[PDB]
Amino acid sequence: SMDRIIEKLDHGWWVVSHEQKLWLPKGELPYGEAANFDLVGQRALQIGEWQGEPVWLVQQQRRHDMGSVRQVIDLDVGLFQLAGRGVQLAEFYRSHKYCGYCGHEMYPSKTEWAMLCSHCRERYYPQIAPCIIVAIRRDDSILLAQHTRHRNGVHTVLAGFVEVGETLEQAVAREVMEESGIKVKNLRYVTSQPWPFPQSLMTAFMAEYDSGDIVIDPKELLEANWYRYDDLPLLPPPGTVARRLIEDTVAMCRAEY
Amino acid sequence: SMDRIIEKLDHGWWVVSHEQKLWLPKGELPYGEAANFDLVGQRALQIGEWQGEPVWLVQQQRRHDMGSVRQVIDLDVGLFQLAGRGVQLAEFYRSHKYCGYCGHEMYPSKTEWAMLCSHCRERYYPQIAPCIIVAIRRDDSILLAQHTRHRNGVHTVLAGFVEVGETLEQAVAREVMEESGIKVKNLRYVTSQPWPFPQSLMTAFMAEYDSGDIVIDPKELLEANWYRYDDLPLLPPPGTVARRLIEDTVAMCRAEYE
Ligand SMILES: NC(=O)c1ccc[n+]([C@@H]2O[C@H](COP(=O)([O-])OP(=O)(O)OC[C@H]3O[C@@H](n4cnc5c(N)ncnc54)[C@H](O)[C@@H]3O)[C@@H](O)[C@H]2O)c1
Ligand SMILES: NC(=O)c1ccc[n+]([C@@H]2O[C@H](COP(=O)([O-])OP(=O)(O)OC[C@H]3O[C@@H](n4cnc5c(N)ncnc54)[C@H](O)[C@@H]3O)[C@@H](O)[C@H]2O)c1
Ligand SMILES: [Zn+2]
Ligand SMILES: [Zn+2]
Repeated sequence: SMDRIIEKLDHGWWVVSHEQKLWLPKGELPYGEAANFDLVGQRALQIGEWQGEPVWLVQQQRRHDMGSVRQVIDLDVGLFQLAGRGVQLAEFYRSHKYCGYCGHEMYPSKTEWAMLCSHCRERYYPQIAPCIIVAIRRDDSILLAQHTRHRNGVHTVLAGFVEVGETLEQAVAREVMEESGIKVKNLRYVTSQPWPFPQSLMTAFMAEYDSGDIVIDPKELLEANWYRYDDLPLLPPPGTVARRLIEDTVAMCRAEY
Repeated sequence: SMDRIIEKLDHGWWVVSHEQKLWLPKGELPYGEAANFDLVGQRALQIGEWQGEPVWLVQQQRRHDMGSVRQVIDLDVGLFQLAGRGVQLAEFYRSHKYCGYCGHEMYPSKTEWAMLCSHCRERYYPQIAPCIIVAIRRDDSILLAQHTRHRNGVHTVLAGFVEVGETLEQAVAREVMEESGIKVKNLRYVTSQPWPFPQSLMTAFMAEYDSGDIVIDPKELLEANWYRYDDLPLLPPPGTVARRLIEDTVAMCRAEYE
């Protein structure tokens, strides 16, 4: 945990963020010495380190080239995760200018990433929202769906935020039943992924069909169907955990059929 | 979401919460009819259903018997999870009376559990803190530690909050490395469990010893060692994630060594 003024001798990867945006001059995550980005004398937070290079967060906005961290998703996974960290932390501090409990103004910790209240005894820590995402397998088929919320002509797997007081398993069961009306069996954890859009922690699952006919919630899904492994529609981009689930499923179907 | 004024014959379980506590008359969860608990004409929120009977949340404090939700942990998993949800929800609403962005007074969503601002478009959802917990295996042995944080003579597994921007995997490797100074491999997710103290979600993991020696920070642990599976010390009570992890680990050892 390092929170200080930037000197000429400071260098590395610079996450310059404001309101869920980051500064991408030339579509690049800023790299190099501080003076080369006019950051000398600017307050900054070291949010990590990638291959010897410190990753910094600067809470300011520029005039041009502000955009989504999704633009730099083709970088090393660890570096992308660190940039996402920058964006999330800036949005956290911005989200806690005032105390939710008593309405007084808050101030940063110096121990950790946290916002402490001057008046009352309350704290906040950056919010990570756990999410489930599951690829459901049926024999030689996988269930894929088009999403109502944002339309893209891409078919993908099922996802949803975990609720308070429920386990990941219950969250998969609940989300799947709510969206498609079917029941699954043989839940299988695969991996997890930080998804700063805005603040989700993905937990990825494989599952098999159990029973029920596909009955969709139109507020969430435009349509959903069983697609055989060999003849697939349009998939989410590689680099996302969704495509990865889809393709573990597919590779498995091929290998087994 | 459902949110109503309580009438004479409303019935079921009553999570009466305020400040990380719930009303536990004579040390049990209030069950029965509204009139029996003076809850008539009060705003309640249906937070779930258990065996047909609704589980309600009332945001008030009684003068006596306000305790920890862990006092009902040994009632079943579902009911305890719902009490946890009630307490956590109460804390959430209390934590978002004012908006952290602008400072104005927020309003509750009618469709979901959320706090909304009419001044700026921002909003908040209940905060769940992802937390890894890991049973580290080394052949027939499993790593057990004693915490300084609470000193009761119970040897349990390692755990730690997941950081912003890190995977569960990275979190396990990290916490293990900081607390014990050993490296792990072959992580296997076991299960998850909500843990309302105040508001975390445990992800239980098993790991195999890769390399390193036990070097601890005393700020976290009083001691830490390798215990063979059939010769265990005192463990956490049955009903916690920790004991499940340890028992499953021992079962695994049982499966590979006898
Ligand atoms: N491959 C991937 O990494 C991948 C794939 C798919 C979805 N995601 C992410 O998983 C999340 C889930 O997406 P979605 O399908 O539900 O659509 P979504 O992003 O629109 O969110 C769904 C709804 O749930 C609610 N919600 C938001 N935050 C919440 C919270 N913290 N707790 C409870 N409810 C909340 C909101 O009403 C939101 O409308 C999104 O961030 C999406 O960005 C990642
Ligand atoms: N059997 C079980 O289920 C079991 C077992 C062991 C520990 N736990 C729980 O796991 C949780 C965390 O593990 P712990 O023992 O290290 O907790 P801890 O509170 O003892 O230590 C974590 C530290 O990080 C801080 N912190 C609090 N919330 C945070 C957040 N959302 N993000 C980042 N930092 C935060 C805390 O102030 C604390 O100082 C605890 O709630 C604990 O009760 C459960
Ligand atoms: Zn306050
Ligand atoms: Zn506001």
